[PDB]
Amino acid sequence: FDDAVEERVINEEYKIWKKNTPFLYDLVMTHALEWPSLTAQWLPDVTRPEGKDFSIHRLVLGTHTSDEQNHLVIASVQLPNDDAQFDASHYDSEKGEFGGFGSVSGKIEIEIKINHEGEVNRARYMPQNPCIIATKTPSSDVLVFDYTKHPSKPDPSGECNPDLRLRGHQKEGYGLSWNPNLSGHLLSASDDHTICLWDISAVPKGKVVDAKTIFTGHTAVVEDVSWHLLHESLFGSVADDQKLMIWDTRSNNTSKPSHSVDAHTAEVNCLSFNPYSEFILATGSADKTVALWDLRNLKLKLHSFESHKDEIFQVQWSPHNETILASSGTDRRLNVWDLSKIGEEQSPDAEDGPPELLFIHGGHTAKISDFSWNPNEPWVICSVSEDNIMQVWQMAENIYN
Repeated sequence: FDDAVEERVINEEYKIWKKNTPFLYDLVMTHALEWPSLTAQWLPDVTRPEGKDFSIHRLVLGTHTSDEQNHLVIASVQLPNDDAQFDASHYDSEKGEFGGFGSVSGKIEIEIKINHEGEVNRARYMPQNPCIIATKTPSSDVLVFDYTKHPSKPDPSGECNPDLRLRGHQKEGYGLSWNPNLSGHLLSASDDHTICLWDISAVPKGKVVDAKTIFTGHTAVVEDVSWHLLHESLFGSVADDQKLMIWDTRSNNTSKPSHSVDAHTAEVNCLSFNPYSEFILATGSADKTVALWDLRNLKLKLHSFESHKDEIFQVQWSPHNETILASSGTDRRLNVWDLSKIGEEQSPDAEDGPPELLFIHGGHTAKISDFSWNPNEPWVICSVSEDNIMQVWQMAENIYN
């Protein structure tokens, strides 16, 4: 009855959102996936076909089906060039400006499906070799696939043939981070209260690899883990114990972190290190806030970003803009924040949120599971929801510029 009453309100608000998209966006593409993806990550490569008004980008996706046909998925996405005529095809519209037919929108196509054992909790590519993808599986195993050592047609036998099997966990999780400074150093967060580290740099890629180190500082489900982008020894973890922990791999004590902070009034689901500001990171929580942190003084939260109406599961810094970050979760909203606007006055403009809230994306009518900033096209985001919708979108230049 409350899922029934919510559903009708959602539809009210979605109709109004579709109304306003030309005003709020420079790009909106919607694609219904065969199955919901729990995960999204842009691959770093773009190809710009010599003669065309679009470039080809790729996404790491996964499936979430309770049948036995789960796939790790690579999809292609055509996006307009910086040099290209702005028209109605940017809003999934083939209407000509002067009647008749205008232009086709960019295409979204499945390039590769690889048999996967259970749903794909999360999938991340290795920075030093984006052909290598790690996955979180319900089994508690982390799987590694080189997607170039597999057919693009999935094996009809239904067998999963991962290039490596990473042991060390007793339960599933979501958190997964590759060390961008030490090739093949992988962290994983688990419902078993532990963080596993593997070094696959030496191993020949179908054997089983045991965890090099297991970190036991948390007393509850570890939700997320992330390496520092500059300091090869430093990583953060967040957990259902409401703690942000900062770890140093040089320490011999794997039971106690370098720093432990009481970060939130509920579970901490996600963290992200600022790729331009080496002291700065953000955490997202079931307390419906994003917290801003300074590694130099973790006693004191710098800021609390408030506007979400439900649990936050993902937070990600803009790869292009040091003041820009985004968050998503169970309220079916993706908020874009500008920390440069903190403390500004506004024209009660002030009625509909704090000044550091740059943009609310209301495109999704189901819970958002994951999202990825396009690293090659500023302000493009891919977001995926539990209903199977994938959206590739870009707020209007006038909103940021």
